[PDB]
Amino acid sequence: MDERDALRISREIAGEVRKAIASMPLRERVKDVGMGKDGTPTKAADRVAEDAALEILRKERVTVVTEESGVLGEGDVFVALDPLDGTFNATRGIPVYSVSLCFSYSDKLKDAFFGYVYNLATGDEYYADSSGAYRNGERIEVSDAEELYCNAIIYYPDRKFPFKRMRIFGSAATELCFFADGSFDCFLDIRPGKMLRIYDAAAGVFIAEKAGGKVTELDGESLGNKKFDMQERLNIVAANEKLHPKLLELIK
Amino acid sequence: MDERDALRISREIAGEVRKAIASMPLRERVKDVGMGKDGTPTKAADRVAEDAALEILRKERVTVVTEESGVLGEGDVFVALDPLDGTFNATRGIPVYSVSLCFSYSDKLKDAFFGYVYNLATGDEYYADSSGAYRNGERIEVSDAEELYCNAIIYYPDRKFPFKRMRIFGSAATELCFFADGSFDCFLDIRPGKMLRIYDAAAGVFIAEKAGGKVTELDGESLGNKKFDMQERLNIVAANEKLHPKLLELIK
Ligand SMILES: N[C@@H](CC(=O)O)C(=O)O
Ligand SMILES: N[C@@H](CC(=O)O)C(=O)O
Ligand SMILES: N[C@@H](CC(=O)O)C(=O)O
Ligand SMILES: N[C@@H](CC(=O)O)C(=O)O
Ligand SMILES: N[C@@H](CC(=O)O)C(=O)O
Ligand SMILES: N[C@@H](CC(=O)O)C(=O)O
Ligand SMILES: N[C@@H](CC(=O)O)C(=O)O
Ligand SMILES: N[C@@H](CC(=O)O)C(=O)O
Ligand SMILES: N[C@@H](CC(=O)O)C(=O)O
Ligand SMILES: N[C@@H](CC(=O)O)C(=O)O
Ligand SMILES: [Mg+2]
Ligand SMILES: [Mg+2]
Repeated sequence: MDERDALRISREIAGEVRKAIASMPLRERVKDVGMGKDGTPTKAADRVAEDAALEILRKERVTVVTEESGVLGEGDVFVALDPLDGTFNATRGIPVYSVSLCFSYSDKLKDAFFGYVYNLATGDEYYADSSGAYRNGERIEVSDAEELYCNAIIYYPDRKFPFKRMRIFGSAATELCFFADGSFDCFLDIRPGKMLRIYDAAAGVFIAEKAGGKVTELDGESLGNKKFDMQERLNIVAANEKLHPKLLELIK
Repeated sequence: MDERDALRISREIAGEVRKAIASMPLRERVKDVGMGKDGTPTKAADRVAEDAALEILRKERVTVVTEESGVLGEGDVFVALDPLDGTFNATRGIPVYSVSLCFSYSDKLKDAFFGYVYNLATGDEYYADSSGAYRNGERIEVSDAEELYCNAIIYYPDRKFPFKRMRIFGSAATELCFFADGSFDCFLDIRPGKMLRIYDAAAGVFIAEKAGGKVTELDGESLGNKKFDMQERLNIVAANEKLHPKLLELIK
């Protein structure tokens, strides 16, 4: 499997997940249908999204790591799949939610070869491969902001902060792309519980890095050894190379 | 002028603003075009929006209070107009932004008779009159949540908080509607600088109250004597009757 195959698979999935969710009324979407393997409830929207995705991934030699059904398959290529990221928004008709796919040649983030976040409400498509990062077919990159007085997405502000703006949209996979294309200047998830899971962030990270972002754990350690499993957890500090160290110091 | 005229006018305005913005590329939207009367830059998107609105409102015996052009007209009915709320998102292409109109029989909020917030990205329409509050022609009401462990929209969290979720979308007018239809359990703007302006909040406030929400100033003070002018600033605590007092004590 290569970055071209991945793009093809990722798009086929996006189309199906899009249809499935778009035809589903909010009263249907919001219903609890079971306990996800992640240890949180699967909403009817989650299950519908995941089924459409797994139907397609089933035909590839991959091991799938996915929120609701957990680890599936035996393949050598690993896929961190968030079938629906921002479910809470989706169940309320707030148009920030996505399907996220990160493809890796091992069970570690360092071997990623393809990242893909499709906005299910806007049809916006973000991906990155060896040729860089894209928003709807156009090369994107991160902002060149060097000042803490910038536009930040942050989970969660718990003290006074120097930022010009703070936003929290509820879809890390999508918001990481907002940072990737420069819409925002940095992305922080510094929650002490360490809540983010591999499928939430993997693609977002990969795309942000290809867009020139420096993306690291709370203390600046590499995300390379983050595992494609259900136990993995993440904090994230992501910004351009110059703003990044300033953020690291800001949160000590 | 009554509540029906208001709805008719608001819908006419919404159609024009929505068509104007949808045809406008992001690279055009984001351009600074002048300094607004509020003391912040007018973006090209702001101007296109405001001109569309004013072309329709100028045919009415109203005094208009609007972000970019300021106080206009001589009429006895006052209209707080945010021609584009969430401009930052709109320039981004992030689908949370609205046109907001609140109509009053004086220059104070207490004499409001109509509230209208239209999401320009989704086509969602929120309004309220003497018959209650609506999202897309359906009656809405606020959630009955009694616990601080709830879903909050809050500008800005500056300490540790007991909330289940925190969201900040960048359009107070729209987020006030999210609270109004119960998508969220409360809306808080507790920014010490007192940043909200009359046209950001008036319509949303009116709609929330009609949906059953209790909406006050930082100290439980009434919003009734808030002025339809450029000098007015607001903080907001908005939740149902039960949850509201708890939030009040939480933020002392
Ligand atoms: N995923 C898109 C295709 C694309 O992104 O170009 C679809 O709806 O089929
Ligand atoms: N947005 C909620 C839950 C969800 O989106 O499914 C959260 O993880 O905080
Ligand atoms: N998924 C959310 C839904 C809500 O808070 O309304 C929960 O844990 O309850
Ligand atoms: N999730 C919403 C987005 C919107 O309100 O446009 C829906 O398509 O139902
Ligand atoms: N209007 C905003 C835009 C931005 O922050 O990039 C400003 O203060 O510059
Ligand atoms: N707020 C969400 C964001 C996401 O699901 O990506 C979370 O805590 O996981
Ligand atoms: N403003 C809407 C009218 C409506 O809300 O029914 C439109 O553009 O058609
Ligand atoms: N006024 C918004 C951004 C904008 O719409 O210009 C903020 O400062 O958060
Ligand atoms: N603001 C965006 C909305 C969206 O992406 O759906 C646009 O009109 O391009
Ligand atoms: N989020 C707010 C920012 C402000 O008014 O200061 C708004 O644009 O409605
Ligand atoms: Mg779950
Ligand atoms: Mg302005």
